[PDB]
Amino acid sequence: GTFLFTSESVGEGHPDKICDQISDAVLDAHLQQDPDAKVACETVAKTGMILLAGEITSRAAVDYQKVVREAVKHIGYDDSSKGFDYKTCNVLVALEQQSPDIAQGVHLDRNEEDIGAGDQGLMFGYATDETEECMPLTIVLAHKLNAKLAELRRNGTLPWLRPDSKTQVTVQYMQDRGAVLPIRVHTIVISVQHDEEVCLDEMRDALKEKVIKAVVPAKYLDEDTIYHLQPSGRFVIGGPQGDAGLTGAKIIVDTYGGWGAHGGGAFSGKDYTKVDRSAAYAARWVAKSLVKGGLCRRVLVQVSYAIGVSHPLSISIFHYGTSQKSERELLEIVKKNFDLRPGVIVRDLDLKKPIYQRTAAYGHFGRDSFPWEVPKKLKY
Amino acid sequence: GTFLFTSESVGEGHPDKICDQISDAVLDAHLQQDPDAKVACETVAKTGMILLAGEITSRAAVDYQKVVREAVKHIGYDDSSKGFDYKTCNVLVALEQQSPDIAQGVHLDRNEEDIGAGDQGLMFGYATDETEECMPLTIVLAHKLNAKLAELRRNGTLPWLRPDSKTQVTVQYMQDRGAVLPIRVHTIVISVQHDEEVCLDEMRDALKEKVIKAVVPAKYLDEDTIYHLQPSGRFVIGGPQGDAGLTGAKIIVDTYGGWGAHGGGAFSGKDYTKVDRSAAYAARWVAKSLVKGGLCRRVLVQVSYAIGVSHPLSISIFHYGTSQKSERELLEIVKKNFDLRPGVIVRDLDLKKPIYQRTAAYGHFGRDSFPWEVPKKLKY
Amino acid sequence: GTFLFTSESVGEGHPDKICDQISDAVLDAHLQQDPDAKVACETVAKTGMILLAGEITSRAAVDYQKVVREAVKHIGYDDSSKGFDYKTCNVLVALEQQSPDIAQGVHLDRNEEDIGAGDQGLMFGYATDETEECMPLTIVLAHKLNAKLAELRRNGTLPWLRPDSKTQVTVQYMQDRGAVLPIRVHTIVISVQHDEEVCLDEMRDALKEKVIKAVVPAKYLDEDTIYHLQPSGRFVIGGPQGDAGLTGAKIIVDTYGGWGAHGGGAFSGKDYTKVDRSAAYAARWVAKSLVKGGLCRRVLVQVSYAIGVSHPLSISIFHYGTSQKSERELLEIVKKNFDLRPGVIVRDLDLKKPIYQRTAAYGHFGRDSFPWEVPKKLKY
Amino acid sequence: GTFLFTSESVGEGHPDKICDQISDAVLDAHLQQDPDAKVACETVAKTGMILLAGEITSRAAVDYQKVVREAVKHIGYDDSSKGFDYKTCNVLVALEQQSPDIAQGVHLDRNEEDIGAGDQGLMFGYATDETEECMPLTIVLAHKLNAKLAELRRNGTLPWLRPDSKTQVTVQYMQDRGAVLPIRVHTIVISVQHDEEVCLDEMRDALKEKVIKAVVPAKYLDEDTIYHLQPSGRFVIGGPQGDAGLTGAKIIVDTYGGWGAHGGGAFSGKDYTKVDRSAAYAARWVAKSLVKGGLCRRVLVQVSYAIGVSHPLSISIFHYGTSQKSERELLEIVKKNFDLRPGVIVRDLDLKKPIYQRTAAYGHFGRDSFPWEVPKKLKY
Ligand SMILES: Nc1ncnc2c1ncn2[C@@H]1O[C@H](CO)[C@@H](O)[C@H]1O
Ligand SMILES: Nc1ncnc2c1ncn2[C@@H]1O[C@H](CO)[C@@H](O)[C@H]1O
Ligand SMILES: Nc1ncnc2c1ncn2[C@@H]1O[C@H](CO)[C@@H](O)[C@H]1O
Ligand SMILES: Nc1ncnc2c1ncn2[C@@H]1O[C@H](CO)[C@@H](O)[C@H]1O
Ligand SMILES: [K+]
Ligand SMILES: [K+]
Ligand SMILES: [K+]
Ligand SMILES: [K+]
Ligand SMILES: [Mg+2]
Ligand SMILES: [Mg+2]
Ligand SMILES: [Mg+2]
Ligand SMILES: [Mg+2]
Ligand SMILES: [Mg+2]
Ligand SMILES: [Mg+2]
Ligand SMILES: [Mg+2]
Ligand SMILES: [Mg+2]
Repeated sequence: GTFLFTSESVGEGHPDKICDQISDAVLDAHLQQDPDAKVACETVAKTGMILLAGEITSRAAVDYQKVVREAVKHIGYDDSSKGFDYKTCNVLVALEQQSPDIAQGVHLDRNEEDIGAGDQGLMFGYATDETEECMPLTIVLAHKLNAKLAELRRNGTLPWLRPDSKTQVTVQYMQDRGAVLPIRVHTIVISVQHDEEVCLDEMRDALKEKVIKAVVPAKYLDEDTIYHLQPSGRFVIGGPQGDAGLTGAKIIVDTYGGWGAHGGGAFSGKDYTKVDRSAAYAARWVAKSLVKGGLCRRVLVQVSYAIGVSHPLSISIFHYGTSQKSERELLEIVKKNFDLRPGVIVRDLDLKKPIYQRTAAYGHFGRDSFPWEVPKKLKY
Repeated sequence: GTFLFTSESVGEGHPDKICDQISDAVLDAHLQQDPDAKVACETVAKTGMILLAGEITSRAAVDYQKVVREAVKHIGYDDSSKGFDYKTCNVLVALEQQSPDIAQGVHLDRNEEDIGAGDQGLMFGYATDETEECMPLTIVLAHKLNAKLAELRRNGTLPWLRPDSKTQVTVQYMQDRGAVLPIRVHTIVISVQHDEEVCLDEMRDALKEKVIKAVVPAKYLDEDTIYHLQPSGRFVIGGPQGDAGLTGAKIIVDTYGGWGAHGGGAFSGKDYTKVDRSAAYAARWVAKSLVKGGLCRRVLVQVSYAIGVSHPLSISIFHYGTSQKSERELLEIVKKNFDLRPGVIVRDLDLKKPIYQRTAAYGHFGRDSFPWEVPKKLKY
Repeated sequence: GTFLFTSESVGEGHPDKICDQISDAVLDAHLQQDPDAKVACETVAKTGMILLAGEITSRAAVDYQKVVREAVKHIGYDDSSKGFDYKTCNVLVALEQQSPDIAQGVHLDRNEEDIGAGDQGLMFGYATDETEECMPLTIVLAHKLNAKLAELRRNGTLPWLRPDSKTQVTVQYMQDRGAVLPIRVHTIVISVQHDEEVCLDEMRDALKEKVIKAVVPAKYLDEDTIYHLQPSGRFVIGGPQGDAGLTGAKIIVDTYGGWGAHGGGAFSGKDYTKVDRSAAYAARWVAKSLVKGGLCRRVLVQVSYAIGVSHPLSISIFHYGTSQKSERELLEIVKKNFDLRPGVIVRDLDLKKPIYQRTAAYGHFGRDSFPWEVPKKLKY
Repeated sequence: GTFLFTSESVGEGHPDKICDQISDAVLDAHLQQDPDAKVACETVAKTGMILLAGEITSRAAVDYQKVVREAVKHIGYDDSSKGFDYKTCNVLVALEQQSPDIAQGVHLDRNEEDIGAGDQGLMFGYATDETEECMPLTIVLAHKLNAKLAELRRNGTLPWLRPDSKTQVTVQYMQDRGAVLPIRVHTIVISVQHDEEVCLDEMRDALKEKVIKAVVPAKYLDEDTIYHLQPSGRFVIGGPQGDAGLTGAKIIVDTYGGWGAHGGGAFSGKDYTKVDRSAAYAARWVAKSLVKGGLCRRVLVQVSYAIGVSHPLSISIFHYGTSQKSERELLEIVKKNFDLRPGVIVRDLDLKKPIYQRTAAYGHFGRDSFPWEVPKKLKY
């Protein structure tokens, strides 16, 4: 009656995550001066290069060189010895205004509450009572392992560490009436970029004793836990030099780690009129509100939109059998309590605030009491 | 006892799909001369620009200008009036060899069968008996609507059509003992790029009569079906001019349309040593083999890997209650019948063959009897 | 006692000249809002691509997409059939602020009159009484042949013409006491981009009858004049698709066509603190003032600078024996009448005015009564 | 009876010279495998970026990443502390085949001796007996000052030096019957990039004692010589980070330092069919042959071409009055002794040999006994 499930996470210096952070740094910079900026900023990273590509219509005056370079500095890529340096990399910009055809279809001449969805699409929200963060344990652990790497790099404990890292956690679970109950960590993978001087045994020892043991509750570890620590044997070349980065290339890391579902919409570099972002945030908020309200233990919420249309086209609720209420009753509760138009979500979740760079590593969900992580008290 | 579910698809000229097709055109070109080419080719598209970024180690001599431009020609972007032209766009290349640290960790000096996974990661396979293609109806319909658009453009029936299109289908379902049974199409969205001369009513009439009616079985349509046809009102600007494209930005379109799950791994531009591609293909093959073998009606398969390690770290099977066999029994059957090392999958699925461009629109699954769509006869 | 001399010119759509015009369009846009903008804008052109590279510190808010695209529209590249289209090309920007090390060395905290030269360098000015424009006949004719091409393209007389063109004129001269006296046109070359429909004989006939005969005074043409008209035989591919363009790649076309001398400094995309521009303009002004003042018939002026130093390091005057005054006397006259500090030249020549795009085809000298073409009355 | 004249030179790490060296490295790499490669490679450099733009048709298999990066390594940009690093910069490639319209006009189906000029244009050759190298003293000194900088950097004498440098020398001359006779160095400018630790007085002292005194014969220096050493006061930011680089942006540095004349044709990145290179080299060879043959002391040679035509359109010889022979007699001698078709020059000067990178700093003329610097014995 047990099953395995695996999730992964990446660190701040993973090339895809560099792009997500830069795109959201660019978005925040616009929003700081123009709360109504229309932003759709993709970032591409390869050896020595940050390229911004996409569409921005805004009143803000933004110094892209500064914004990009400060983001890469925060990540820690500050010397050619590390494979990338904010001081001396190439920053190229291919940014145009938003298509006027889109603008006229979505928001021009509309009352804010009634703005159309910025695109079509489908979005899911998920919550699970298995952790206090209402998130899968597999992904929560994976994220914390990367955060611990960054901490130890930054505080000088493990000065051989670089910014690019990946982690993966397999948990063995049992189920109870459709809820899931973690039993033990089955397998942990950690790969992290490193300097030329440190040997593999020192790294593997440090990853076990200073990272894994510092993060994973000991009740979940036993003698049969499998560790794959620096399994490649060598990871000196890293960041964009080792592997190309794109914005929106970590959508599963950003969300639920393989649990629930995903509609395909990336978050980073988009203002609230992009329902890929605002409706996914709202959907998480719905799902979390249902669980923390005691109406279910686990729940998946789907919504979907058409470009130019303000109201969702479909809402669906799946409770995995973890409620005494029917799924149709939960749907009636959601419909009574939430207004999932983007022009209303923006007010409920304060989505014109320039806090997006903070979302762009370690997952958008399950941390920091962002507005979509504060449950709505439900009337029913 | 009914529920709604929504999936989307995009056409060949959607800017993300242009990138996926180009990346796979580049991969095929390498594989045509060097079956063992190591390829990790991302493509970025914006107004007038195709950029290739990533890592390729190969013996092939490839003319990137020709390969890229022929792919964009096939898609149909051949004049500045359409917003993009293969004859005159910019093709920029930022391609390096594969990192030697990766190469030494994964494949150098290894027997082919025992090559390590090209990366860590998690991958799901899904199959459902609701259609002959073993795919969700929502996504199958969405894909066929885009294919019909392309057909009508190409044959000159609707010469006002351009290549960039999106579709979305919401089906109303009932469930039966964990299987799903489609009842009716609830909502259809179609947005498609068009010329400056055609009016909106002509387009909406054509989308209803020549596209939707030609594709959706009439038993699924009724008087309450909701149509959102060119809901933006105007879509003259399109392709990379309207919206930036990236490779791997359509991973849900490429797979199961929101059903099942996704581990986050994009397919296009990667050779078989990238388990994001090979293991996802194998997982689909497993799932399809279970359903077509009559062991379940619906099934989700997870596998996961570590870089440099040949065997999967975890396998999990979820049958939604649609089998008399336990999930653990299905897992024992999968373990008996499949070898999910990448160096074995490559032989079973013939993944050195240059057929990848064909996968890169209209979904990787549910069509054309690709090798991963031919069920394995199971011993148990 | 005769000699041949050859000069060339290029048209507005020659890829190097596209870059010069774009760089000066960018400069003008800055100067329109911030008269003290520091601008060093290089432009690179290839198939489908305009890249801006360089350094700009300015208070202006400039829409590079608009500025670039409007410049390419003015040139006439507006359809993929012509090989380039302002509507749909890629505009990439790699622009940073001026180096603070340069800024502190040249202008920060300085009184305007005493700003240092923006760089080291040498610059020449030249004037010759052989034409009313005080320019060599060879280059004046070459420029007018390109201007006539553009006129006939624009007015629809020769609608098969495209924007990319080159011309070259060889004149046979005699000398008189160091002045030069044109006798006849020896050879004319014209190459111009064209459509796919027009045949070579129609083009060659039109180039002779509608272009050459319309431009070159008939006294200079005879039966032995050699014509090389579309000598390549085919010129359908042109503009940046046929040949890469760079700013500052037409410095001889921009100046004296091989006569006099050149110190190596390009003009386009630079504000007045760049002495490559301001001192060359001043030097032309000196040379023209000497000739129109009747102090010589032909004259070459050299000046040179060091970065951060306001006054020139060297001034030299060479009159080819065409004055009764010694060269040292002409030098004393120049020193009495001109102040060749950049912070003074800017006032004399009004070099903060946004008129630079107009300079960037058909030569910077010998036309339009620009301020450096209005002779200073000399005191001596 | 004296006059001043100024020339400049730049060092190997000047951003324009980086581009010239890279373009010629790319050319050499092609020529190493395919002696008939058609190459027209421009290079653009800015912070963190090397872009190759242009046209190459060749049978060679060239690894642009290696070729570019090895060239930047040779120059000395190997750490982010220096502002640029060959290990980690971005190398972008926008290279297409040669235009088929050009190819058919110039060389396809032609006997090699009779290939047409690769373009129209004018080119000058110059030689002067004032130095053993037959070059102006002003430019020879400027080049040697940069070479001494590189030597002292490379051998560790002045380890605070970086690769980017500029120099400028003003010589006071007298004339003798049209020959020029250097008397003294009037002014020297040196600007060189440096580390953050060295103070200005140490630099200025070293530039005087270790560079200028090591290079300039003491007979040319006196107490009135003016020195402008690090005149900006600070030059820590340098290379492509301080200033954009382009190929062909140092054409006066590459040739005669302001003496003689220039037709506008850049050398680097072009195979011999580009007469900008081959005919300029031949013209230098003619001029040097005239002087070393004792037919004049100083001489300027002009030639010019039309695209597709093998023979020059015009030849002109100007001896400044430094011969007893008339200019027309020298012209008859040149015509008797030289064949200035590009398909013949290639044989005389061995221009398919991959030695071009060596030409791309410190001037193309006056050094190393390149074939165009070995005088032809003249028959007359
Ligand atoms: N040598 C290596 N060993 C393990 N992981 C690596 C290595 N190089 C890169 N990676 C990580 O895996 C991803 C894909 O190659 C990169 O973004 C990086 O985070
Ligand atoms: N004006 C429009 N109306 C509807 N869809 C559009 C429009 N412009 C672009 N799109 C589609 O939506 C996506 C996101 O803007 C694009 O890739 C494109 O396919
Ligand atoms: N086929 C051709 N015939 C003549 N001139 C050309 C041709 N193609 C390009 N050119 C011109 O010559 C230059 C160098 O190839 C280009 O900028 C262009 O102006
Ligand atoms: N701070 C400086 N001082 C002097 N010369 C410089 C400085 N920065 C750059 N340069 C040189 O002058 C050129 C133009 O700015 C550059 O290529 C570089 O060689
Ligand atoms: K990648
Ligand atoms: K996008
Ligand atoms: K060129
Ligand atoms: K520059
Ligand atoms: Mg990735
Ligand atoms: Mg989407
Ligand atoms: Mg997209
Ligand atoms: Mg992955
Ligand atoms: Mg040119
Ligand atoms: Mg200069
Ligand atoms: Mg320069
Ligand atoms: Mg030329």
